[PDB]
Amino acid sequence: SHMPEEVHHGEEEVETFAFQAEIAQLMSLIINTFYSNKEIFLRELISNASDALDKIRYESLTDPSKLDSGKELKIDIIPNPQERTLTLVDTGIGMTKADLINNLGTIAKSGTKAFMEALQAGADISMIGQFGVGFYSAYLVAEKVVVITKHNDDEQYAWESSAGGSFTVRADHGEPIGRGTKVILHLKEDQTEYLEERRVKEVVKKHSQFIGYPITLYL
Repeated sequence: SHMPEEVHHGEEEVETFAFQAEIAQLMSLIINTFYSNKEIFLRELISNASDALDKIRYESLTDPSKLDSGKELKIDIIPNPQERTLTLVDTGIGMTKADLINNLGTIAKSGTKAFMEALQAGADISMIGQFGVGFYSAYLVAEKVVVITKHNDDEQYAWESSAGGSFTVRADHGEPIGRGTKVILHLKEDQTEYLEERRVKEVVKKHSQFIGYPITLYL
């Protein structure tokens, strides 16, 4: 029966951070190059998911309660030709909001300057994993990457960038993943090749056959 007036909204519902110099410098190169062997994105993203699973396994051996949110350690590949998106879900340790921002937005600067300098010495984009910046190879076939993430010491937040030199961080109000990292790739229009059931099967068998975690394809 009274009149409401929101004096203060609180925390910003979308925080626009800016990549480091080298990081945004590489993301543009990865988008612009005409690299044919661009299937490594699935090797690097899966490999990075395996690293998140090793972490949640490590800390669980001294604390089983860290698996109260998720018992199984899996890697899911979810194609979606409708929204032209290929989702990659791993039930790893995930990231905190502070960790999510920093990992993808700052510390990549180290191996990024090294990877580009290596490219000046005749290195291949295939060798991007050796630098730990293998995540950004996902822009070989994507024009937009969205990362959903949940941790056992924070809430669920979303990471979004189209390599404009900046990325946005917002509290993800949607499907609860429980724990881990959910990398939603918005594929380029000419890269729906990796959205076909058959195509995904070979890349997993050709590259990431060293993974010690079950790779399920929901196609």
